[PDB]
Amino acid sequence: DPLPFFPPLYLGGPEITTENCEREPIHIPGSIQPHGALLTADGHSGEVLQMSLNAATFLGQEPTVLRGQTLAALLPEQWPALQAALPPGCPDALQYRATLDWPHLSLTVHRVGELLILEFEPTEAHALRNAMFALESAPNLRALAEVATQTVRELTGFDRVMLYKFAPDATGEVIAEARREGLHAFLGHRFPASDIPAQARALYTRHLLRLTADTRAAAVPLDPVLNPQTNAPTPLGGAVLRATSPMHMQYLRNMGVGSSLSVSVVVGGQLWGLIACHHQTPYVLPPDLRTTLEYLGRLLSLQVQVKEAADVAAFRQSLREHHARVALAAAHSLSPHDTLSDPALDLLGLMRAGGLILRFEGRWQTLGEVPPAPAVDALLAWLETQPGLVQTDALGQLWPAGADLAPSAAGLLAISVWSECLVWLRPELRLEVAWGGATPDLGPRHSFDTYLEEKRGYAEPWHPGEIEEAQDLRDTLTGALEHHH
Amino acid sequence: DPLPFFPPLYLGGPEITTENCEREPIHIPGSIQPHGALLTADGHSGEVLQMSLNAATFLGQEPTVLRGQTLAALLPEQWPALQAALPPGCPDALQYRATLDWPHLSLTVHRVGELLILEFEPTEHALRNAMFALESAPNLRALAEVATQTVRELTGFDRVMLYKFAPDATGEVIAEARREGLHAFLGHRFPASDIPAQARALYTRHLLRLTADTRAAAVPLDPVLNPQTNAPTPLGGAVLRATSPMHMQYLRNMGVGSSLSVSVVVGGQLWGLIACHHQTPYVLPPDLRTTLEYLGRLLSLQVQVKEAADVAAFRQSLREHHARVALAAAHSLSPHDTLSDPALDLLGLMRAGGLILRFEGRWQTLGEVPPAPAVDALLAWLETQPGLVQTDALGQLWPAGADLAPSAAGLLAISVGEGWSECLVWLRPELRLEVAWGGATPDLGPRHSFDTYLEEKRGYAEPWHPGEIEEAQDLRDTLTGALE
Ligand SMILES: *C/C=C1/C(=C/c2[nH]c(/C=C3[NH+]=C(/C=C4\NC(=O)C(C=C)=C4C)C(C)=C\3CCC(=O)O)c(CCC(=O)O)c2C)NC(=O)[C@H]1C
Ligand SMILES: *C/C=C1/C(=C/c2[nH]c(/C=C3[NH+]=C(/C=C4\NC(=O)C(C=C)=C4C)C(C)=C\3CCC(=O)O)c(CCC(=O)O)c2C)NC(=O)[C@H]1C
Repeated sequence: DPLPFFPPLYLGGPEITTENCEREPIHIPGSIQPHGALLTADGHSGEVLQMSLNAATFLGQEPTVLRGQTLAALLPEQWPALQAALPPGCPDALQYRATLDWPHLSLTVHRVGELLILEFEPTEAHALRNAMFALESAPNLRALAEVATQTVRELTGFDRVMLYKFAPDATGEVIAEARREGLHAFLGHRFPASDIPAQARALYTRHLLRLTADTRAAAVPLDPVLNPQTNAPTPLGGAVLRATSPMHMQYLRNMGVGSSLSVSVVVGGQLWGLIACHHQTPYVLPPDLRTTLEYLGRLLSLQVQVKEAADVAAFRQSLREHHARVALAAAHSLSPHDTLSDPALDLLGLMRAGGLILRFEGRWQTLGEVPPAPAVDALLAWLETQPGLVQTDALGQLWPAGADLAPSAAGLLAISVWSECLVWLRPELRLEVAWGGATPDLGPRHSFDTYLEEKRGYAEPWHPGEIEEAQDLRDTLTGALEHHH
Repeated sequence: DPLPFFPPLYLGGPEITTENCEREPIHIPGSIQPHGALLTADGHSGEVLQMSLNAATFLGQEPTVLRGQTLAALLPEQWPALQAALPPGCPDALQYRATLDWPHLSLTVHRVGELLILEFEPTEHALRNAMFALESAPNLRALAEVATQTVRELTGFDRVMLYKFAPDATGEVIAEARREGLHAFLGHRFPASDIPAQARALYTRHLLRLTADTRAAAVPLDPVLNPQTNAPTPLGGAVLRATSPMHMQYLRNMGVGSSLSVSVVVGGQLWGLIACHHQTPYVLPPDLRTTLEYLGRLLSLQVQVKEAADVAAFRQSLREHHARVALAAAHSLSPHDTLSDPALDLLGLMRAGGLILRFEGRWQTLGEVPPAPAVDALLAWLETQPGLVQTDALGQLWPAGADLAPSAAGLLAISVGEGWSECLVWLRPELRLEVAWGGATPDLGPRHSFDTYLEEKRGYAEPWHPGEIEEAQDLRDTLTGALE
């Protein structure tokens, strides 16, 4: 549920700063980048309605001349096959493409609702093949990543290439970095969510590619801006040539980036990460090379979807011997305290939690480094109010009085069998983030160097297998409840 | 857990028929197809050990001459970059490739354990626009027929089919792009045996294999046994591998000169094949083969999105009925008199013809159900069954269940109380399903008949949709919570 957008600047809407850029209508700029021209057309008749101001440059004849022509006349040879590709009411993620001649031009076309949007830019006319196999036999998330980043750099010759992966909190972390020997190294830096805003993420989920060929160049509006059909903003998301919002363009200039590009790494209908890549000088990429990345980006999604899902399963098997023992031993004895209390079962080693607490039929029993008694009892009280299995790396944030006595009471992992329940406390960790410029709030920042922060109150993150293995026990444990009741 | 294989024919092993072809060592033929030559080499030194007999044809100099050369000498220009691609102890699913010159030759190389295996054969906006039609393909079928059509348009095959497997290792051709004139397999289930145990396992790892000429004979090696081990050579990763003669007759018996297929694999499991045949002999350029290999792995990533989504859209169609039955069940003490009410539409949730309810001794029924003394015996068996029981044919999971088929055919059972004191069940009536085999399903050798065989199996019932199976378990979580 991302925020709904304001009207644009060219329709009496407000102007942009840090506060309101969350709700910016990026998809309707009414303008494009100069490196290529752009025409719209009527869905049914094929009449050309809107043209770019620079439509006389690539085509070779003025906007006033062609503002009213029909595609049957202008593109007589393409128009027959073109319509067969783009049927009425289809998605906008469908792109037909062919090469053209003029006294060459690569042509990208798509359809949104009832309006056809054409794209025009030049074309010059075993890399990915061998690469694709190194992706297959890449033994883990990281190996994949660095092999993947390296591949894009070798193929496109960028000055920088990074594999940005997002987080649960919309932030990210550059996990892999192929770059020029000389440039600053972002590798291993978390950037805040705000750097890629709410709607941008949602637009990159549907459309898998966008770029900026020249950061300093100015935009080129349309003729007219409003779609004569609707008399309203034009949906330009599916177009490569879309005008990148000025906010981000300064963000790019403030790093020192002439040409930028990125590709969507999407898995399970959700924007998982980006392949970020920057150049120094202005750089217009041939359509062939852009398509080669678009294969590699969707390809790279299918590997993550296999490399993540597998790398947890291999960890899952490492903690199923301890699960096997605790399955049988728990189902035997009447005493629920005096079975799980025993260090033979290694009830701490299953989670690697610094402390634990056990509650069964009134008695509260503890083991490991745990807070004092009057503290614990108040911690029991809150867990009774909490609905639903509770898990957090910072208890202080989910409970204000929990930030107290941090040495022991920092992290947490709770499960219910709240009369008879389990819990695993975790000690405080002095984690040290690596932001690329700080995380508090003027405009877009000029500092992008290695900022640290030493946030206290947070603890070691629970691994996907450590979260799930606990729930597997919850199924088999509650089944042994009836032997008492 | 597939069957372990016999030794080959060229090492004193037994010969092949229908009975024993399940345990055939297809991966070690010790021979290849003539359309391209094949050389092995030492992993460390790069010395050439084994050569094909026809290695003098493409290369241009005899086997006796080069049987003992080193790759530093033979391929001086490739050898440096080649080793960097294939590090020691890597997987065999890694293929380096470059183009060559001779007084042209595409070169495919891979590494298994400690032996390098080279492959040699000639070389002379389609996939781009296609790839997008895959994205906006609205469903499993639309995807399929668009996908099959694409391969046919791209390769110009006489036939192209999207074979999808089943839980029972059978399949069903669900899409078919073909020449106007050829017999239509579209919609035909073939039995599991047609693609055997190990073959499926070998197509999981290696995503492509072919046959460029069905009638042509194989070309052995020189020597057959790997001088390193003195043992069979692993040729699975090679495109040029000799297709086992059994299948080659199976292909001839349909009337297929050139065949090819690509693995559609999802979640580490062989989901389906893109089957494609030609009439005349057909050696495909390596470029075109690679284009399919993109499209096949690509097509895997779309199924993994199109299946997983198309169930979620169905799941939402039966969560209003779930929402009502969540609240109404948690209210009343009477478990019978709440779920008995036709207001809750407890039949409409599953669309089951009949149901039965058991709670605290009382057995209550609704819908077309079998007579009382029958039901009571059906209760007895469910108490013996461990674990949630589901089957489209109860007769197969319970011999006395095949009786009284009109009502007692299909089944879907769930437990609330541990054991079977308080539990649910949904019976389903018998369905006269009509299969479309491409030649019959009983057991000489490989069959000559591939026409449209039907069977009218009685005892089976409508299959439970993935959402209908899961929605019932979602209720089981929320229902048992109202037991206390
Ligand atoms: C308050 C407004 C802000 C501005 C908004 C903004 N930014 C984008 C597009 C991107 N921002 C990105 C952030 C990064 N750039 C990097 O180089 C790295 C890491 C090395 C990060 C984390 C990225 C990657 C993009 C995508 C575009 C691209 O890669 O070239 C938009 C949407 C632009 C559009 O296409 O419509 C907006 C509105 N940026 C801010 O940080 C805040 C202050
Ligand atoms: C007793 C042994 C038998 C033999 C088993 C067998 N099958 C294969 C490989 C394949 N079999 C296939 C069967 C089909 N081809 C189709 O076109 C359709 C449906 C339209 C089916 C069900 C297919 C597709 C393959 C993959 C190769 C291909 O044809 O593209 C092998 C292994 C051969 C090899 O790769 O070396 C073996 C041993 N087939 C039988 O039917 C039984 C008699």
